[PDB]
Amino acid sequence: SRGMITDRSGRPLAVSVPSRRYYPSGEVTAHLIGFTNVDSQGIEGVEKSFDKWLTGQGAHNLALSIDERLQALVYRELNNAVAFNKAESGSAVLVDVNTGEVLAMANSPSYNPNNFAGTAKDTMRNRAITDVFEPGSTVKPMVVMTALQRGIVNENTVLNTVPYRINGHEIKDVARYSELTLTGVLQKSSNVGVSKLALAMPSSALVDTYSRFGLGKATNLGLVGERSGLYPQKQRWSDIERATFSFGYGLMVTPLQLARVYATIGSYGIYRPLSITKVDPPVPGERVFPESLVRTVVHMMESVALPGGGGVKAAIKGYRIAIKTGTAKKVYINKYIAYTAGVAPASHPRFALVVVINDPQAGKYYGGAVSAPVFGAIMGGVLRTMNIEPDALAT
Amino acid sequence: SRGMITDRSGRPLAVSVPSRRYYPSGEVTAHLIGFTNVDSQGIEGVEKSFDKWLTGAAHNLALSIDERLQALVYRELNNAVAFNKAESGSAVLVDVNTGEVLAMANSPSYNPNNFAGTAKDTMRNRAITDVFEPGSTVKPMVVMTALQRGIVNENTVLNTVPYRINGHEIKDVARYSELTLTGVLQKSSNVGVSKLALAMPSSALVDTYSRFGLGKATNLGLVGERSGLYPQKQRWSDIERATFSFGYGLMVTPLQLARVYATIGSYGIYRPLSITKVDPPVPGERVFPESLVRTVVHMMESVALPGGGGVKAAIKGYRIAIKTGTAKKVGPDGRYINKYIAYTAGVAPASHPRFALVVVINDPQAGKYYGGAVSAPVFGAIMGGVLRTMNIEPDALAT
Ligand SMILES: *C(=O)[C@@H](NC(=O)/C(=N\OC1(C(=O)O)CC1)c1csc(N)n1)C(C)(C)NOS(=O)(=O)O
Ligand SMILES: *C(=O)[C@@H](NC(=O)/C(=N\OC1(C(=O)O)CC1)c1csc(N)n1)C(C)(C)NOS(=O)(=O)O
Repeated sequence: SRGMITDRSGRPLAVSVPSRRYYPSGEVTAHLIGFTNVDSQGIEGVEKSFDKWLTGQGAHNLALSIDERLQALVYRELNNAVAFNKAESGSAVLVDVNTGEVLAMANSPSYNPNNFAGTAKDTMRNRAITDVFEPGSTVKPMVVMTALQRGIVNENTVLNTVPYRINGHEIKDVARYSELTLTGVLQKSSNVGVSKLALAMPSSALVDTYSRFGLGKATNLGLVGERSGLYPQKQRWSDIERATFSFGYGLMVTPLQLARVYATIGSYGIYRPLSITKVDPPVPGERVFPESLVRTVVHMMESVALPGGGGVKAAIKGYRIAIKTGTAKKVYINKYIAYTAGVAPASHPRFALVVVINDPQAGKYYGGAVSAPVFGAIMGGVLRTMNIEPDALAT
Repeated sequence: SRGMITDRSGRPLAVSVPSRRYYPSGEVTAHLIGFTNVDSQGIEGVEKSFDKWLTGAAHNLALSIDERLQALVYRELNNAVAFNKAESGSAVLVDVNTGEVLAMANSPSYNPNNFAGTAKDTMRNRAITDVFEPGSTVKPMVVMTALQRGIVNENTVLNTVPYRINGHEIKDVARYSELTLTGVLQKSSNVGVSKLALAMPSSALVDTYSRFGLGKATNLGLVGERSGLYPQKQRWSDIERATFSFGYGLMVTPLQLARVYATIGSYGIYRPLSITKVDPPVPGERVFPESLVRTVVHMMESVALPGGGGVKAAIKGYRIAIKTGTAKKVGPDGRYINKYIAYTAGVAPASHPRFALVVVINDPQAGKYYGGAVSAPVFGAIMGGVLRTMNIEPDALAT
């Protein structure tokens, strides 16, 4: 008599069979759904967080925000990229930018909850809500928004981007560019450009912006192990600290937290609470940042996926996409977190997606190289499955 | 440098990327497709079988597989193996009209994008390397043979009371004093089929099973493909003749069993199997009279209807003609052991079969083991998925 867990259209994701739980999508949705005791008590995932409701104490089924179609194609691309790259793990989160609904939440490696007794404990725990990594360059769109808002730069400002040092600390870019446009700063992911941008604003500037986009804040899905990251509450910020903050050092985020950042970008500055339950719209959320300013930086982000930008391998024929790649050293070692985060379609964003691939060991590790292809594969599938009409005008 | 392997509609299943081999369906199609070594040479599955073709131009290769069908087959099978705590499972789906293998899946699987140290025994393609005794899945051929020889007619009632011959007990799961010929299949009456077999020469059933391809090579060219264990005895004891009629004394691969049921589905037309896309007309050869097979296919519908052992395979809106099976496994000392193979084999839709499906679950250990309890729900979920995906018009008629 246990409540049946379904996706947002009623597709069964956990069901009692005459009694035993059966999970029809098995390892595709294992971390989110969780599993139960022999007492049919929930001990992981939604099975645990909604156990009282599942027991009927509060018909008592549960329709998640998940779309199983999207969950399956997300898992397929993610799991096989983690294998192909000999990575420790990967996480992918897709969010509806209008509603805050988690449309997909996948991790690799996964396990089969229909028979989990032998699975390694660490494999069982979800990584999209418990793993915390430094976000790296995925914060630079928030840097650019801040600098514009504070009028320290203008839409077409050209920045000098030659490298330099703060107190002996060398600030350099992947490739050397004398100068870059504001767009170019994002397009080439210029640590110099962002660092110079940060150095002309108080230390509080970026600390406010990142929080407004939800970094350092709880995700509030109510899932066990859910994690809020570490976020800097330093009273005084050092010049090196002030500069490395503009490209993802000194704070730590879960994949879910990052997905919410990009859902707030996608909505042009409306912060919406995440949900794992199907949401009946509208959801008002909070206007955390001016729409015109976010709108402008979203357009600048399209250059990341065009020739010349670092995430061009995420390009999808027919659709504008506004993305940002990242690469972060793990804690420092010669092992890396490969990031691609983005919204689509860029003309009117519907979906925010983050792809995080942890410790790729197949010879390649740069975000644009490792997870940008996966972003394009996933988001291309999402756009088709959701009948989104193409975005790119023939030229 | 290396051709692409695709499904029958061009979906990529093995692709070279700048280079390295990548498998977009990963573990879903692992056993069939196989993998390459470091120097991009195939060493398992299609990658090896077609290695020369794939690497003069490097040609792409369109399998008969439909990735949509492969995925839903693997989904049901893999979760059923896990749920049942089974050693393994195999599922094969064959196009009744062409012989094309539309899906071929096993569980447990592995990810060919990183086959690091997965057990050798997880990486072999059990659909073609596992041999099990087919048990009651052979029974439709017994009835066909008995009808052809005129020892029974379509409406004969058989005494199915339990009896012992030469010290061996012949008994049904449930006891029934008598059964129609349809009842014999509906209830899977060892008693009934044993009496049909004993009224015929030993060569009768040996010949029929062979005409449906048992004991014959499957000929896919895949590494490790097996042909089974098939009797070549001149002399048969009465007990051997009887147990042969409920599937003792021979061992088949899941693939071989699927060809049997494809041959049932075509109403007696035997067709070579194919894992490459075929240009559609495949005439095959008639091996048994159409009317007789048609008659037994209708009889087989009772297996999925109230009173039949495979009722849990029922699919709303579609007629299906199936046979369940449960066989004692032969242990490592050559004697039967307390472990089982759970079978369900069948064709759909029963009005005009298009698909043959076999589901084989090896050693379920979660409290159930009979084919009707273990494999039949899996057959139903898979085939219902197949019929919908292929846009088959419902055949069920409201009553
Ligand atoms: C943006 O992510 C930015 N990343 C960095 O500066 C970091 N590491 O880069 C190094 C690497 O070899 O990958 C160490 C040089 C970084 C920030 S926080 C953290 N824990 N590690 C660069 C590399 C400029 N662009 O990354 S990209 O994917 O946009 O190309
Ligand atoms: C048909 O498969 C028939 N099965 C048998 O006679 C066999 N074993 O039956 C036993 C069991 O496991 O229940 C051992 C008593 C058999 C044939 S060949 C082989 N190696 N083992 C029945 C009993 C009718 N199967 O039940 S069914 O409803 O699945 O058809």
